[PDB]
Amino acid sequence: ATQGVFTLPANTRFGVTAFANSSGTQTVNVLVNNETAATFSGQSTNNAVIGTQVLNSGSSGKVQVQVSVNGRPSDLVSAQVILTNELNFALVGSEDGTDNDYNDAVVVINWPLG
Amino acid sequence: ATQGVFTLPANTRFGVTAFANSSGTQTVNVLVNNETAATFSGQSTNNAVIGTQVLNSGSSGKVQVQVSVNGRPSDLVSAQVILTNELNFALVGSEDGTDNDYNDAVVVINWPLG
Amino acid sequence: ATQGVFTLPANTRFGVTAFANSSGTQTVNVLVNNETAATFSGQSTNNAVIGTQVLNSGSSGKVQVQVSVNGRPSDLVSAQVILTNELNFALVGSEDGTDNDYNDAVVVINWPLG
Amino acid sequence: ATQGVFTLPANTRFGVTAFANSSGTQTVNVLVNNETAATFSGQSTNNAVIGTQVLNSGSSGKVQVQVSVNGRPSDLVSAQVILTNELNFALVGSEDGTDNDYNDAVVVINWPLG
Ligand SMILES: C[C@@H]1O[C@@H](NC(=O)c2ccccc2)[C@@H](O)[C@H](O)[C@@H]1O
Ligand SMILES: C[C@@H]1O[C@@H](NC(=O)c2ccccc2)[C@@H](O)[C@H](O)[C@@H]1O
Ligand SMILES: C[C@@H]1O[C@@H](NC(=O)c2ccccc2)[C@@H](O)[C@H](O)[C@@H]1O
Ligand SMILES: C[C@@H]1O[C@@H](NC(=O)c2ccccc2)[C@@H](O)[C@H](O)[C@@H]1O
Ligand SMILES: [Ca+2]
Ligand SMILES: [Ca+2]
Ligand SMILES: [Ca+2]
Ligand SMILES: [Ca+2]
Ligand SMILES: [Ca+2]
Ligand SMILES: [Ca+2]
Ligand SMILES: [Ca+2]
Ligand SMILES: [Ca+2]
Repeated sequence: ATQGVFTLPANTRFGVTAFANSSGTQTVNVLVNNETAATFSGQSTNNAVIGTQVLNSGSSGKVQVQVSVNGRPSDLVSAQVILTNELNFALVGSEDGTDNDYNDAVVVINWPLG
Repeated sequence: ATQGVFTLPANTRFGVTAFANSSGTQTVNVLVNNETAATFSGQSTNNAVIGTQVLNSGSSGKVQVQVSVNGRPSDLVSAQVILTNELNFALVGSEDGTDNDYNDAVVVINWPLG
Repeated sequence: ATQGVFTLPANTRFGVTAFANSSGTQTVNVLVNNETAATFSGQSTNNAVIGTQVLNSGSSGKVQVQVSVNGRPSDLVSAQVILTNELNFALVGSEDGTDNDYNDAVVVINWPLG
Repeated sequence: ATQGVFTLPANTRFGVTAFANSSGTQTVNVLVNNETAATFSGQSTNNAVIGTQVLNSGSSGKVQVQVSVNGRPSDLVSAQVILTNELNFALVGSEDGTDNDYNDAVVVINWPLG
């Protein structure tokens, strides 16, 4: 099944934050309006926050997360959770290696903001 | 129901990150084994990270999040999600006011690391 | 926080199923736009499916689950999860007692159908 | 990423319930101890329950859901959710066709029971 693609409410501000847990340099691209809107890169085995940004989901609401290591796409796993019918998280893990920890790049999207 | 309490695997490193979306200064306490191990304080209405730390779950694995504003405990909402039977998130929202957006402090716990 | 209240897409068919895990007879009420649409009841310590029904979310999309035992309201816990940006579950547990297993009545709402 | 595989606590009873939403007759296999422990079969486009059973997760705790239609394996999507640090759901959707509704067989695993 397709992973790393989320339909947000249209025209909504959201937070996106990426963490790294791998020997390899992680590249995270976040797409809105089907165009890259934020990019984060870095190597950490200590859960570094390789970047955090506020973005706008735009007229379609479509947000896509892509992860690669030196151009090689990582395998993604994702889901969305809603708490008290109001607070939304879109969650992504990614695997760059063989161990299947799926924490090599972790991405968390949250909305609403403010 | 009790919210903001999670049983992690024992003696495991985990990441904890807090975001703020409120006029009020948020104070996040992270307890391991019923003692405060990390505290984050900050103010933002734009999802700013007010703290990030790597902790160890210790012999019990018991991790608790508490949030206060101006010494008043916030109401919490929480859940844990596991992706591909490997990647764990414990998610907390909190409400310091009347709008029930539950984003006033948002806390993301993730494991494993490395 | 409020629990057991879900906003579904409007005018959508959804499934609702209830399971029992208690010495007490559970009564599960499912409200659509604040009116009882389904009522299930039974007594099992072995996960009996005490009712299952297909309902329509109608114009508001508001679905609420309430549980009573001993004519006393049970305490609820809930969340919504979305898989592959398409498959939705609204999950409810309830506690009628003191052991806080929150499985005394379990309710699962799923959509889309067909 | 692997889907439909869950690590439960060892030697623990769990419920498994399967629903159908497809023209195709669904075959749901639940493996424990890497051996088939239960098989459900049926057809519905109205979310009918095609099977419900209580199984034991065994010494490993490894539970695996597989779905097939006329001997062709369906593509799975899954996740686990924990509410109030006590109530666990393992959720599976499956796709046997081209519309990617992932509801053709839906499987809900819940524990603990009793
Ligand atoms: C330190 C190590 O770094 C990566 N592993 C590798 O890059 C790797 C690639 C190929 C073969 C073996 C290891 C990660 O996938 C792994 O989870 C771990 O964080
Ligand atoms: C900016 C504003 O800040 C807080 N609101 C208050 O401090 C507040 C003040 C007065 C009355 C009610 C609430 C938050 O709870 C609210 O979600 C919003 O983020
Ligand atoms: C079998 C038992 O049934 C209820 N418990 C009681 O009825 C109860 C009886 C006596 C004292 C306290 C509670 C449940 O809350 C409990 O989770 C368990 O399923
Ligand atoms: C009624 C219909 O039944 C199946 N569809 C098919 O059997 C199908 C498979 C391949 C091509 C066309 C149809 C399902 O995948 C679909 O979601 C819908 O529930
Ligand atoms: Ca890895
Ligand atoms: Ca890793
Ligand atoms: Ca608020
Ligand atoms: Ca707020
Ligand atoms: Ca109970
Ligand atoms: Ca019980
Ligand atoms: Ca289908
Ligand atoms: Ca279908």
